[PDB]
Amino acid sequence: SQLRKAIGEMDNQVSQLTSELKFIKNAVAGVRETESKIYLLVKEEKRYADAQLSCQGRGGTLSMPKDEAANGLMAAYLAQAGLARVFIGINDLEKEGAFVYSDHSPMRTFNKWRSGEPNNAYDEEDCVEMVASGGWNDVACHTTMYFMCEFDKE
Amino acid sequence: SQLRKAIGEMDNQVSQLTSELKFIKNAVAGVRETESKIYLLVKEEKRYADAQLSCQGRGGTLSMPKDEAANGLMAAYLAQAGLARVFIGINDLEKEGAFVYSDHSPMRTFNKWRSGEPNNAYDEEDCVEMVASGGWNDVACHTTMYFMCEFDKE
Amino acid sequence: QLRKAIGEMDNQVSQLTSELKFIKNAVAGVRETESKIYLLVKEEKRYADAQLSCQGRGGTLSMPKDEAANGLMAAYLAQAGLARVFIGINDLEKEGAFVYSDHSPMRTFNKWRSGEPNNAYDEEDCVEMVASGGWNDVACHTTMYFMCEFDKE
Ligand SMILES: [Ca+2]
Ligand SMILES: [Ca+2]
Ligand SMILES: [Ca+2]
Ligand SMILES: [Ca+2]
Ligand SMILES: [Ca+2]
Ligand SMILES: [Ca+2]
Ligand SMILES: [Ca+2]
Ligand SMILES: [Ca+2]
Ligand SMILES: [Ca+2]
Ligand SMILES: [Cl-]
Repeated sequence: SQLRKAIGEMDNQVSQLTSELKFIKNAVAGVRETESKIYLLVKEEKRYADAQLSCQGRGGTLSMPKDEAANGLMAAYLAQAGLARVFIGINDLEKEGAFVYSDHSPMRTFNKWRSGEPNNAYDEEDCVEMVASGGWNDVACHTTMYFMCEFDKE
Repeated sequence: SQLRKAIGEMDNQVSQLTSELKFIKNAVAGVRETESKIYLLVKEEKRYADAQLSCQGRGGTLSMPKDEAANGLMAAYLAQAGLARVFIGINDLEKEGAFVYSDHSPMRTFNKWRSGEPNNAYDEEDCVEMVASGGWNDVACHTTMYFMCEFDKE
Repeated sequence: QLRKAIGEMDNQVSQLTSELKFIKNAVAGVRETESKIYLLVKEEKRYADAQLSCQGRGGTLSMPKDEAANGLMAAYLAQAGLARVFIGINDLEKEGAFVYSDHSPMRTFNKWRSGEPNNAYDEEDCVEMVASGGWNDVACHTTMYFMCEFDKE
């Protein structure tokens, strides 16, 4: 009816917001999302401690590739941005050789360590980076680089 | 019934956009918001004149802490972002010692001047910075640093 | 009662539109005409990679086909403090015959800088825009920032 004219504009209005929001989310912010989690590449060079705080400030933590799918998405995300490396949510700060995720959940069978890694170079590497290939590498926590945050859609 | 379905689907859609828009504002853009104002930290080093112009171009002005609540929000904002200092919307450009806000409104009883400030060091300091503590300090206007914009929701 | 609910839904939608407007303009710093949206991507890439990146977001390298579009892009560049960016013009497949990223032919309107295009050393088949807004042909293997254009359709 006559309200449908006003309402009909609203179907278009709501539809328009959906399209533009998609644009902002994808084309502008360049964010990645699965069915349960959202991933965000933050292009600010920080050390591991500051990177984790930044992720927590946004309501998440450093990305935690616990399976093949998550790691692959993160790798593709890295590739398209033309980045060589980012911090991720893996470390062995609390006990050398004993790696855990940022949520303190234990490391498991799945991993993407590059050959020879983790090697704890110079006995000063307790944090983990992901390279464009998707592989993992332990590095010094005082190292400065970009990082990626993970958000649970809960 | 189909009309009830379409309406219910549009309702979920509107709810989804509300949630996604909220995520972008907080997790991605990292903006701070009260009931009347929005605050945006711009991480581009500029001089005071350019900072104000940039804020005006976005439809706002350099932040104006006119009460303790606003100053506290801005201070926490700086802290969480890991910044040491930012330009804010306070100056005494037109008359030495006569400080005004970016909207040309006069300085009042409330202030957060650090001890000894404003001191007009070397008679060359007519702009104002906020440090991580929340305190104010006058500095040279040709100084380059990050800045914070304020937007009126009406 | 139904008209009240409709009006209430209108306020919610208008509010969402307003907040979306704020993010798009005040934060992202995107530029927009009545038909197109422009986005400055600050990642140094070569022309082929820049174009691929633009299509990956659902658009293409900017195509200033009139004075208004070209002026907007220039102001965008000025505001971003950039000296140069890749844009959607080239003569890769045929020398001297420049086309836009949509394969549309070159026309009367242009913003070539004085003396351009010169095809310097026979290795310049792509186009950059400088801060003034002028165009200059350059080598496609050059690496620089670029600007993407999106159709509101
Ligand atoms: Ca160690
Ligand atoms: Ca170690
Ligand atoms: Ca290593
Ligand atoms: Ca003075
Ligand atoms: Ca002074
Ligand atoms: Ca001072
Ligand atoms: Ca050629
Ligand atoms: Ca040529
Ligand atoms: Ca040339
Ligand atoms: Cl370390």
